[PDB]
Amino acid sequence: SKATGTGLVYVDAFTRFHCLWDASHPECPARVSTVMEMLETEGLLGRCVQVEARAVTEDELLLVHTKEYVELMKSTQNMTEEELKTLAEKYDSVYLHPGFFSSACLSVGSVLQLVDKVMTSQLRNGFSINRPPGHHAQADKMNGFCMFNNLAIAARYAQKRHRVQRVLIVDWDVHHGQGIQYIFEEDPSVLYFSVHRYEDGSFWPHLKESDSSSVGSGAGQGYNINLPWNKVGMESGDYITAFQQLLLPVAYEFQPQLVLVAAGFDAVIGDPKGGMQVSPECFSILTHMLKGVAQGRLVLALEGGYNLQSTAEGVCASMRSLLGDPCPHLPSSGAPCESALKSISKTISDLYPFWKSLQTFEPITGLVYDQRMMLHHNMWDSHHPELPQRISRIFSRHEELRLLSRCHRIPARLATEEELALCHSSKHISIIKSSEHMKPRDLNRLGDEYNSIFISNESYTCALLAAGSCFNSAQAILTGQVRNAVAIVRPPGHHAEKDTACGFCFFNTAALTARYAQSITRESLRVLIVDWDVHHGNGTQHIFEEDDSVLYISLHRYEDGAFFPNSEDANYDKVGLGKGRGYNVNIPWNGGKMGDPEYMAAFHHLVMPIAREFAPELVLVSAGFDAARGDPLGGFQVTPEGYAHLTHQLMSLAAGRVLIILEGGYNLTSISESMSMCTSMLLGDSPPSLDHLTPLKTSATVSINNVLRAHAPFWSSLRVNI
Ligand SMILES: CCCCN(Cc1ccc(C(=O)NO)cc1)C(=O)Nc1ccccc1
Ligand SMILES: CCCCN(Cc1ccc(C(=O)NO)cc1)C(=O)Nc1ccccc1
Ligand SMILES: [Cl-]
Ligand SMILES: [K+]
Ligand SMILES: [K+]
Ligand SMILES: [K+]
Ligand SMILES: [K+]
Ligand SMILES: [Zn+2]
Ligand SMILES: [Zn+2]
Repeated sequence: SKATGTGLVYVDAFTRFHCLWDASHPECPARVSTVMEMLETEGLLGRCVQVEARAVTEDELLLVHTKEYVELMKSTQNMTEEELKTLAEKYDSVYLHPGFFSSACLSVGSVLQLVDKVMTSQLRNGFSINRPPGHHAQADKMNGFCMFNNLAIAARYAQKRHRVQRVLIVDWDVHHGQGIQYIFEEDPSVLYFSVHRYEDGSFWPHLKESDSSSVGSGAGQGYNINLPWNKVGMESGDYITAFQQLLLPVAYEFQPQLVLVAAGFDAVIGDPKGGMQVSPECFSILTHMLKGVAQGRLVLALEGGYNLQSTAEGVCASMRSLLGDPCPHLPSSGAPCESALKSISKTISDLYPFWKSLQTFEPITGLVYDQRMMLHHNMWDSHHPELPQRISRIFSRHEELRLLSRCHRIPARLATEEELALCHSSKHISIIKSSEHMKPRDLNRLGDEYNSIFISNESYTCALLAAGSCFNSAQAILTGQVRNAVAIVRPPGHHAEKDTACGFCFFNTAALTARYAQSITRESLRVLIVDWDVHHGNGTQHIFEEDDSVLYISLHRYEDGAFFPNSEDANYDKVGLGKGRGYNVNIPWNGGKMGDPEYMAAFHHLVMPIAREFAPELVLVSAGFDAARGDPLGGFQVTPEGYAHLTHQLMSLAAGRVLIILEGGYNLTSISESMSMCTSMLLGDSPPSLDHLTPLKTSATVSINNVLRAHAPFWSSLRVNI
């Protein structure tokens, strides 16, 4: 959706209650004022839209809590310290203050205010900097510093006031939000996900129902997901793997209309309560991942987090993601630990019968375009699909959708022969160069020496412009002129080999760009090449086959070698050679038409876990749009919204340094709409609606499992297969 702005709720009332009988109490006013001070210091506060708090009404509290409980809580405001202590002692880990009720009402109300702004598209997203927390509060009792269940009320409120059918509650606070679990235990309309320290019940709240076996009951069976950690010192790699392999597949199947986050920061490094080692930066990635599930409709509310600085950094990292700032560099490993893999696998097995998605297992944007690249043409067949108008139609669509004016225009330039020699033989360079002065008879003769190649006197210059345009784009990204970019270029490149032209490709644009990126930074710069063109990029695979500095990932229609380029080199068992073993990932599709379900599943279980463990410094996309719905050559059904979601996933890698390079794509409308959607994502627009992602075709399930088996010894994040 086209909503903009990040809401922030903060009122002085959030500091007007504290523990009267213990000055060392961790749940203190400084928690929220430290967060507010850092947001201001980091320049984040001034970038947010200030949203006023409001007091929750009795009717809204009654959506979750009993009348008797609400009346008892109301009466605490007139109590003495002695009366407050006597009542607090009746609950587990709770204090009371005469200002507690008033602040708790404004704490619930602040979330309802953000829910209103987000559900009416006044804002895209928001964060409530509230205290007291809420996720432990139950229908009739206080618990773990909570009086009212903020998010449980907000979810039921969203359903009643804004006609939301499905709400997803994600709880990344180090403790299990048993309050939320109990309230929605039998409710299929509210999916509750909690990741928490458990240690076989030895960690507070010491509940057997905090285990992965508690999947909900009655109509709500399968709608309660617990991810218990049974070892301390969990890191960002563990949280990110859990979101990739478990939460995202389920969330996409659930299709919520709203995402609510119980945003606790007690899992962050330095928290005295948590015992975990999660970097604050991890929360930027987690927040980014949640933007894709409800078309950006995302509300975060502060839960726990007791190290003042750690909590403030966690809030700042999440806020940066909500505002659309590029994802940060992750300071730790992209690989999960064995204990985390064990917990993720157990949760997957416990929720497996309820979710088809789990049943698979056995910033500035640059734009480059030059109309001169239209000069390359087929003089013998004017209807040949690799049309000059492919690039002009894509460019026109960017102008119609007003994307062009939002981009920084990067000039096209010719690649030099020295730059072509980064990937190609001097013999191949000279043969293509010679075509510039050839008569039509000689151009026909030369084209026939290759597999699927047409040449004109303008072909060599167009191929130099396609390569040079991508080098200028990679240079703009790596020198900080832009964060990411799109290259509307032709002829394509991924079929071109070191010593030969092939399948409409003269020079390997993506391969040359990866080597060029390395020549302007360092030889070992980690480059990820994601090739989503419907055909296997045979040339790219071969160029980097023995290389561990360039990870090549291709998704392609294979059909047991019956589809172009018709070689067994495209099969899943081709994992690379020598030090490059594990750095060549082929995802071959067999048995007809694939679409968004299969592509999203391949990204959740293969592309994203491998890419995150590789930790690229630059992401290149060999973006052919010939797997698109309507393509005359591909026969596939990837929709423009499908491509937008794939682009969105890749943006959390390489601190957002993503270059989208045009490859194939032959339906002019399909490629114009698909590539425009990718640019829209790079620009930071909310991911669009994307329904019906299950069931997958049976043969796609076979393909994904074949890949997992081939790459599991190389990549730990794949060992989620028990
Ligand atoms: C012996 C119990 C171990 C865990 N807890 C309880 C607890 C409950 C909730 C949260 C929380 O993060 N709530 O949002 C943190 C700790 C505590 O240690 N709580 C505590 C209570 C009073 C003073 C200092 C600490
Ligand atoms: C017997 C060959 C079968 C595959 N090919 C060739 C081909 C090569 C490369 C690509 C491609 O997407 N290159 O970027 C697509 C098709 C074709 O079908 N090519 C074709 C040529 C003219 C008109 C219509 C289609
Ligand atoms: Cl020819
Ligand atoms: K939790
Ligand atoms: K539920
Ligand atoms: K491909
Ligand atoms: K490689
Ligand atoms: Zn907590
Ligand atoms: Zn192709």
